[PDB]
Amino acid sequence: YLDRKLLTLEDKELGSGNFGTVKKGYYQMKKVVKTVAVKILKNEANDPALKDELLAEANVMQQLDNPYIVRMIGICEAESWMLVMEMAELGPLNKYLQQNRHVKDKNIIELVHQVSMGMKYLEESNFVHRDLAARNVLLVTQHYAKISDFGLSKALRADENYYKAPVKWYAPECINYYKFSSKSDVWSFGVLMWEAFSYGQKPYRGMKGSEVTAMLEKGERMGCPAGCPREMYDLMNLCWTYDVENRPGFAAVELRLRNYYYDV
Amino acid sequence: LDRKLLTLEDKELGSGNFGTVKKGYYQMKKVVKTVAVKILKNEANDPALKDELLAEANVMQQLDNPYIVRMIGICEAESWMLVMEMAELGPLNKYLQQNRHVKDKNIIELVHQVSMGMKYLEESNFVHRDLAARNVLLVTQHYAKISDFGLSKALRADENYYKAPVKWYAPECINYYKFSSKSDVWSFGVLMWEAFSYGQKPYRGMKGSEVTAMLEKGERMGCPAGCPREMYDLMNLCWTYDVENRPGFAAVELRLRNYYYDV
Ligand SMILES: Cc1nn(-c2ccnc(Nc3ccc4c(c3)c(C(=O)C3CC3)cn4C)n2)cc1CN1C[C@H](O)CO1
Ligand SMILES: Cc1nn(-c2ccnc(Nc3ccc4c(c3)c(C(=O)C3CC3)cn4C)n2)cc1CN1C[C@H](O)CO1
Repeated sequence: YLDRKLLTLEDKELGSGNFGTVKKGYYQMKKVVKTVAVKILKNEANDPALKDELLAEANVMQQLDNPYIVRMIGICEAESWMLVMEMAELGPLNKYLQQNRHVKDKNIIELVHQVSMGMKYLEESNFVHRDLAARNVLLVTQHYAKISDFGLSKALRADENYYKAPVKWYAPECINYYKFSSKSDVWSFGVLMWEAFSYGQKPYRGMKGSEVTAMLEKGERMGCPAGCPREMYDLMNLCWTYDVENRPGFAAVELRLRNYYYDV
Repeated sequence: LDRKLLTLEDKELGSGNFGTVKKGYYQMKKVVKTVAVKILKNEANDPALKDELLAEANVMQQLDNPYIVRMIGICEAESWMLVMEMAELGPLNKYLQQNRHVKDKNIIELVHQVSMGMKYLEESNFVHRDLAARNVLLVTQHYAKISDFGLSKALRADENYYKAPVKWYAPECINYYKFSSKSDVWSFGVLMWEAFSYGQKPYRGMKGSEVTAMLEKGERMGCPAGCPREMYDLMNLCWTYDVENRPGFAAVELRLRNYYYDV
């Protein structure tokens, strides 16, 4: 638990969500101060669902150590509950690409490849993310991506490869059977890839959840983004494999991205 | 079709005498559509395989029914390819082999859908000539479709049979090379037997000549374990020796609909 006295928050929020606010801050550490991004729960965290989510979020991040995952500094209880993370200065991947249409496809391949390495680590750690979307990828630089937002994440039971409980990111077995696996994160990764090469457009634009579900059950898939490398669109369709057992894991996905970046 | 708009997955879904079946993705008007692609072996050097694929496609282009696999098109590239709408779960026999939990009511539903596809083919005056469980494809566990029209024939206006897989063939096919919708009904009975046997092969361990003599003696395959009695009775009606006395698919479809409604 962090000392609210060692934390300075900037008044102007970086943004907001259903949960409350994200603020920039500075946290005094040993000798230097470190720039932090602070997730702050709305209305003094009166909502127990928000309090539960933040505590589970922190519990998961405390266990993870990987260069492509956002590091948690700690949690602070004062005026509201706050989650203190190492600042990734450029912010969410989708908003950044929306405002930077000049980013090259080779650049995008690099960033989604780093996501796949973060997710390979999570997969080998037997955690499922369950909210893998472009909005939950944070940019340290234009060439350094990190995964954040573990509010929905779960550590898997040692005897099963799925957890049994954002529909546009969810695989069929999540919608049909409430079963979340690393393979279901791979499906979401495909949508995240589609968002990245669409410079941050929303997937399945203008469709209701039930309409997305029927489209996928018919065997249809989102089309290829303008200017998207063909091999990357082929990889998205492999991520959108209907059958869980046939869909690739993150080991295979990471290797495919590594090989294709080498080719570019 | 434009080979540039088709992506094929390396790992085949399976193979046969003709070559391979691969999963693919075809760019449509706006979305991409998941396809199953029949690919001829050895750059389609075999003329019999090339002729079978073009006949297959000529038949499929004419058919429009929810219980028949839809053809997207043909692609002439590294080999000749037949591009179809993907039926995700694959052939009926292999599925039931790996899913013994499937319930009899469920199997009744699946063979009834085949009988509706075949009633459409019958009223269309096409003979399938290869109606077996392996040629039924599952879209879901509750939605079956007929495929594999490589042997199918459009009937002449003046006759109800074509004159040219023995274990699926009616006596008049073996004895007289005569193929009618009634001979498809005989095959459907074998297909029903396969389905309620969870994908076991019919006449296990017998040569074709031995199958033929068995049927000419009036013997038939026995009832599969746990098969509903009315369904085994319907199989025996499908195996009516006399082609004129054997039911058509109108009557067969009706029997299956009325028996399904009884549960
Ligand atoms: C759990 C979490 N960690 N985390 C984070 C971690 C490390 N560094 C940064 N840096 C940073 C820099 C500039 C930023 C933003 C963030 C930002 C927002 O976050 C807006 C969306 C609320 C808007 N701008 C301009 N952020 C943000 C969240 C929560 N969010 C993420 C999802 O998009 C929705 O809830
Ligand atoms: C003409 C034709 N159409 N067609 C088709 C059409 C639409 N959708 C699908 N989906 C699908 C999904 C999973 C599948 C398979 C197929 C599969 C095979 O086909 C194996 C048998 C070769 C193995 N797996 C796992 N297939 C398949 C064939 C040819 N075959 C069928 C007969 O069994 C013998 O030749």
